[PDB]
Amino acid sequence: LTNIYLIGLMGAGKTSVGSQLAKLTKRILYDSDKEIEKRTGADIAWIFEMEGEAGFRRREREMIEALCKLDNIILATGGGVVLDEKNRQQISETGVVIYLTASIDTQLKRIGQKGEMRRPLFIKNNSKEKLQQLNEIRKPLYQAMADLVYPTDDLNPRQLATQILVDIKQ
Amino acid sequence: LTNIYLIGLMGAGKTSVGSQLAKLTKRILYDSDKEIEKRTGADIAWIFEMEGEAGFRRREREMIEALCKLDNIILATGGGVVLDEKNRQQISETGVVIYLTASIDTQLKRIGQKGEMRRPLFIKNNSKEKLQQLNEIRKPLYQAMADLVYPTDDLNPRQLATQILVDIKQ
Repeated sequence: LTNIYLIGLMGAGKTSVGSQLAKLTKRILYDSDKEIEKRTGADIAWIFEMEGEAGFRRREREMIEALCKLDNIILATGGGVVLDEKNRQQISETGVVIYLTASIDTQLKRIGQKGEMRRPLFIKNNSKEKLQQLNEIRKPLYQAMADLVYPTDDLNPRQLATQILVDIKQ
Repeated sequence: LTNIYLIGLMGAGKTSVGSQLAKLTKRILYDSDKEIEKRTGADIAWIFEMEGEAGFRRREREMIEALCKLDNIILATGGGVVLDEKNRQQISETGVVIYLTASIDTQLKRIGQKGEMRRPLFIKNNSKEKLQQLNEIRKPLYQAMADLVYPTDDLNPRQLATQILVDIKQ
């Protein structure tokens, strides 16, 4: 155990809540996406282009295997990680599982906001529908693995993260 | 000196090329955005919401100051970092400056591709125009600071990163 796993779709607040927890605890925060890019030595866009989604899922499972071995870490889990039974196995076995929820509107804010640009980017309605369809069919699975569940709309990082830390223990 | 600074707009390949360089050199790759979120203990979306762009630029400059002190690192620099004279000062003084270029089409690929989703997200034409306007007015500034310049379309990470390492020295 000892690991904290944060799960949910893109824009669920994994990075946000994940950053606050790592502050309050001096633990190292990992992001499975960034870890994959690091080991690959290329960005996610290169992976999908040269190897397709399948190529990414492969690399994703290798990294999850490796990360789950580490102890006392915190992990912002790529939304697609729980699609694989093996990943769900290692995760449920090696740490607590927190499912973070957010409205479609909260999602689009986080996803769209870039540092170099004042207003967030907006996605096409086509893409938005795709996202809401994902929300639809991945939610139940997330709920399954969820030891604990929290909304992250109107988020007060510090408040929620300490609250989360209390709900851990037990 | 000793630092490698990667600059450009979102989707310029900073993370990609940055990951390949860190592999080939066993150096630590930093991303000013992630560093900011880490110290803040919240995501960029929270910063812009509770403090606006101004609040972000403040935090951005503190982190750039701190990172520039570090030695022999690699840094994927947030697109907005070079807007501040002080940042441009510390950067040009403490390392090499690589400007990475990419077509609008290459940009939209990298920006839109999420790990958990097969096809990339597409942004609205409104947002795309905003991006091309940024490209327009930030390019010259990037070119100014650029010690070295590379395109990243049809990127062969390994090939370009070694090529970059050769062009360093001198």
